[PDB]
This record gives sequence, structure tokens and C-alpha cells, in this order.
Amino acid sequence: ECIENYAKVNGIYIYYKLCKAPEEKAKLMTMHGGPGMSHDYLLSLRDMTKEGITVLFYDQFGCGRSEEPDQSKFTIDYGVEEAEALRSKLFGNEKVFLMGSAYGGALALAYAVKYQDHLKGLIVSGGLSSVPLTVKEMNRLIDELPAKYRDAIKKYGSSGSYENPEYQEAVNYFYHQHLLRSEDWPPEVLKSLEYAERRNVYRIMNGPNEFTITGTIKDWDITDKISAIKIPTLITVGEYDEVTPNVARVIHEKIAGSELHVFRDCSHLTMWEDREGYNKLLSDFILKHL
Ligand SMILES: CC(C)C[C@H](NC(=O)[C@@H](N)Cc1ccccc1)C(=O)O
Ligand SMILES: CC(C)C[C@H](NC(=O)[C@@H](N)Cc1ccccc1)C(=O)O
Repeated sequence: ECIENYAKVNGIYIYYKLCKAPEEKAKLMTMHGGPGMSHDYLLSLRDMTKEGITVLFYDQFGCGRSEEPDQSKFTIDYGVEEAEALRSKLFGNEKVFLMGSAYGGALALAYAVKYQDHLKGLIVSGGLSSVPLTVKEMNRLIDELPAKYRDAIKKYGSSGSYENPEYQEAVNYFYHQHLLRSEDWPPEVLKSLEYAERRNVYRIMNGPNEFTITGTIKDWDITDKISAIKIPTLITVGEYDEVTPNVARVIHEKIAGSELHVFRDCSHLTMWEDREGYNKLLSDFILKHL
């Protein structure tokens, strides 16, 4: 059973779940996506504890069970400092591996750019170094959808009528094709989605949905900074990932020595679509860079 707590970090109370032992070989911090989701959908990574990998989960500022800070702090830079504060105020000076999913991936990239000296390795899953680029690729995905849904997206989407059933059915389709390719989504994934809708971070930083990123990060782009990352890096992406392998390729190019792995028959939530394979890949990576 993991150890759960609700302590104050860089000024605000953050919820975290530390799943450690047995025979710990390394520690791994995880950064969920959204922005504005919760750690819940990453729980499948908990399996790695059986491989000697302690896993740290936590809900970022304003996310899930964590308290929301002042609006002025709704930035990726703030998320990075929040993350370093948690690592230090939990593992002291220990070197740790960092894993980020989607937005969590971009956040993990920003973190590495500044604090890679506190890391043994970096893992980015369905991540991005440029929101604009990700939008470009997502737009292509929308057009590749059957006219039926594609039209509803451009129609109600351009009218801000996200409360329409046709538009809604179009979003559901896109999700079942590029977010999670499953007819029965796990409770953990559903909980994080619910959390995003309940809090404000998702609406303020991201936007109405996965492919309608009109939040405060819409222009965020640090592709020209990531080349400064020199630590072991593992980049993963799903074949049908809403954050396409083309976006992943851009990250891979800049980080020398990094690895790029495309999960066939998978989309964005690769940790659920191929749980055993996803965990094995990360476990082998971590264990080979102690
Ligand atoms: C639906 C939630 C749980 C999934 C999440 N998705 C994201 O992080 C998107 N915000 C990706 C994005 C695109 C462009 C610019 C910023 C972010 C996840 O899988 O973690
Ligand atoms: C899309 C419906 C079923 C809710 C839920 N989606 C979310 O919580 C957002 N991340 C995406 C969203 C899409 C459309 C309308 C509101 C939110 C889900 O997919 O389970």
C-alpha cells in the first residue's frame, strides 16, 4: 500500500502518493497531463514497484485533490519549481528519474532544462516541446476523421457550442481513436477526466478539450531549449497518439542519445493500452541507467 499525504510545498498544499519498495533500485517521479488532470490515470505505472522502482505520484497545483494557487501561478514555470520542491522536500539530494505524460511531458522537459542535475534519466510519453506544432498535427487528425464528425468539429467548434450532442459525439469518437483505444475505459482514467472538468486549471491553461487548446499555453514552445538536455532520455508515443509521433520526433532530434519508441496499435494512454509492454520498456530503461 502506497503512502498518501497532503503537505505544503512551494506555498500550497499538494497531494502526493508515494508507492515504494520492495528492494528499491531507483525512484521515479511522475507528471500527469492536462494541464488540469490528476495523477490517477498514471496509476498503472505502479506495477513498476515490483521491479525495484519506487514511484511517486502527485496532483499538480490546482489539480485533483491539491489546492489551487493564485491565477498568476498557472504557468509551466511554476509547475517546474513546484516539482523540484516536492523532489527535494521528499528525497533530499537523491538523483531521480522523471516521467511526464502529454502536458506532463512538456513540463518534464522544462524541468530537465533547468534541473537535469537532479535526474538520472528522463521519460516523455505522448509529450511535446511545442504546443503550436501539436495543434498543427491534431488539426490534421481532425480532417482525417470521417466527414460526419469532422464537420461537427468545425461547425459547433467554430461557434463555441461545445454543449451540442453532435459535437460531443465527434469528440468521443476522436478520443476513442486517439486518446484511449478501448470500449471500456478504466476508472482511473475516467477519474482524471472528471477531475479536469471539476477544477479550473484545464479550462484556464488548456481549453474546452484535447484538440481545442485555446488556453494560456497555446503558444508555449521550447523546442530550441531542449537540446540542452544531456541525460538519458526515453521518448514514447502511440501510433494513433493525439500527440503524434511527428511531435515526438522533434523532441527526439534535439536530445542527443535519446530513444524514440512508437507503440504500435496504441494511442495516447499507452500505459493502459499496452500496460505490460509500457511498464517493461520504462523499467528496462530505468534499470539500465542506475
Ligand atoms: C484527458 C487528459 C487526462 C489527458 C492528457 N492530455 C494532455 O495533456 C493534452 N493537454 C496535450 C496538449 C496538447 C497541446 C498543448 C498542450 C497539451 C494526458 O494524456 O496526460
Ligand atoms: C467527453 C465526455 C464523455 C467527458 C470526458 N471528457 C473530459 O473530461 C475532457 N477532458 C474532454 C471533454 C470533451 C467533451 C466535453 C467536455 C470535456 C470523457 O471523455 O470521459
